[PDB]
Amino acid sequence: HMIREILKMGDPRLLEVARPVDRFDTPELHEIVADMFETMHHANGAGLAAPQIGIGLQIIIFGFPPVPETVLINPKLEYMPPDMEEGWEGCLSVPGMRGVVSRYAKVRYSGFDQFGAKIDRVAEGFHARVVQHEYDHLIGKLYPMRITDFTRFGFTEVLFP
Ligand SMILES: CCCCC[C@H](CC(=O)NO)C(=O)N[C@H](C(=O)N1CCC[C@H]1CO)C(C)C
Ligand SMILES: [Fe+2]
Repeated sequence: HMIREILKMGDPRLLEVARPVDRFDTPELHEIVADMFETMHHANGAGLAAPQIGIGLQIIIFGFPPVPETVLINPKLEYMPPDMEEGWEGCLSVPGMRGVVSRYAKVRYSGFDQFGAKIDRVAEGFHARVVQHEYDHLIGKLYPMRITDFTRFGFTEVLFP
């Protein structure tokens, strides 16, 4: 549909807590989802959250072990301790950088698609990492807030030439 501007870290809209979607299968919600996919694809992103395009709603999309192409609305996550994994992340809202972030190796997630149909899955590894990363956007968190080792945070061009 249309490519929307991705907000950058420092924008206070990225720090807010997103509100739930109350009505499903509306033209307005279908446009949002279409806008998010075009904006995501345009950036070669593996996920996107509505607050990143300035829409303060609990909507995430992802899909790039194939990660299934998914619209997840009003997500509920369950973290599965104690197995954590470190890995490199970047964010379309933190352009130019990468940092190592510890994530749960496995999570459960549920919610609804844009039609209101239920979604309910257990995810592992990169799939689970993407879901955690996008969920964080809905609660005001960007991945530098999760970093504990800032010697492993820097510019992509320097870390991975
Ligand atoms: C990895 C967990 C985060 C996934 C989502 C982000 C996109 C984003 O900002 N979503 O909110 C992404 O695709 N990031 C990519 C990313 O971090 N990648 C791409 C695959 C490997 C990894 C970098 O090591 C690039 C495009 C910056
Ligand atoms: Fe992000």
